[PDB]
Amino acid sequence: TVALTVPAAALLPDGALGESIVRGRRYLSDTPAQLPDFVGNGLACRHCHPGRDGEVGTEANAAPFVGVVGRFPQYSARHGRLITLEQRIGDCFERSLNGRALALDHPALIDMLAYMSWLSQGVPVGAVVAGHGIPTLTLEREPDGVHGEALYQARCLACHGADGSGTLDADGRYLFPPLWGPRSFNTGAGMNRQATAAGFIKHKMLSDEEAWDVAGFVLTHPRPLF
Ligand code: HEC
Ligand code: HEC
Repeated sequence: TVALTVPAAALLPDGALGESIVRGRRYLSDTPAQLPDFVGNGLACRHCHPGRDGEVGTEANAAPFVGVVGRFPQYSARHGRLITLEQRIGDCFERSLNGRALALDHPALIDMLAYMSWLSQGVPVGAVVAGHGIPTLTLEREPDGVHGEALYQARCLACHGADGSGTLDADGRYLFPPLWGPRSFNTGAGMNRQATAAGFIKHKMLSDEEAWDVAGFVLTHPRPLF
C-alpha cells in the first residue's frame, strides 16, 4: 500500500479547478441542503466518510476518498460489470442517501470528482491507500440484539437518540445522524450489512463483541426499502 496523506488546502490552485474542488467539498459535507433533488434522507456523504478540518473522506477505515480515483473503473458485482467512479457515487446517492443518482456529466458530480481527485493528489494510479474502505468485522456467532440494545443505551443513545433519529444542529443539518427510520440510509446501502456496520462502528468510535452486538441491534430496525 501507500500511505494516506491529506493535501494542504492552502495550496489549492486559483482558477476553475480550485473553485470546483471547493464546491465539491461542500456537496460532500452538506449534501441534503446543496442537492435536494437528489437526496431522499437526512444524510450527507460526510456522515459515513468523515474528515478533519472541514475535509470529507480523509479518515482511515472510514472509507476515505484519498486515492479513490485511481481505483476506478472497477468491477461491481451488483452491476455485473465494470463501473466508473461517477456510477459508484450515483449508487451511494440511491442507497446511502435514499435518493436519485446525478447525471454522469452533472456539474455537481464533476465538482465532487474534482475534490476526490484533489484528495488523491500524488497517489499512483492503481495503488491502494492504507486505510481505504471500511474493514469488515465478523464474529463467529450471531449478533446479540439484546446485548446490543443495552450497549446502545449506554454508548450511543446520547448522540443518536432513543429512536435512532439523530440530533439536528441549529442550521438543520444533522450533528449526529439518524441510524434507522425514514431519514436514515436505505436497505440497499452497504451500511445495512452487519459486518460493514460492525466494522464501521468498531473503527469510528468498543470491544469486537460489543461492536458486533450493537451493530446487530441497530440493524433490527426499519429503514426505507430500496
Ligand atoms: C454507539 C456505539 C454508536 C453507534 C452504534 C453509532 N454511533 Fe455514531 N456518529 C456520530 C457522528 C457525528 C457521525 C457522523 C460521522 C462522523 O463525523 O464521525 C456518526 C456516524 C455513525 C454512523 C454512520 C452514519 C449513519 O447515520 O448511519 C453509524 C452507523 C453510527 N454513527 C453508529 C456521533 C456519535 C456520538 C456523539 C459523540 C456517539 C456517542 C456515537 N456516535 C455512538 C455511536
Ligand atoms: C453510510 C450510510 C454512507 C453514506 C451516507 C455514504 N456512503 Fe459512500 N460508502 C459507504 C460504505 C460502507 C462504503 C464501502 C467502503 C468500502 O469498504 O469500500 C462506501 C464506499 C464509497 C465509495 C467507494 C470507496 C472506495 O472504493 O474506496 C465512494 C466513491 C463513496 N462511497 C462515495 C459517497 C458519496 C459521494 C456519498 C454522498 C453522496 C456517500 N458515499 C455517502 C457508506 C456511505
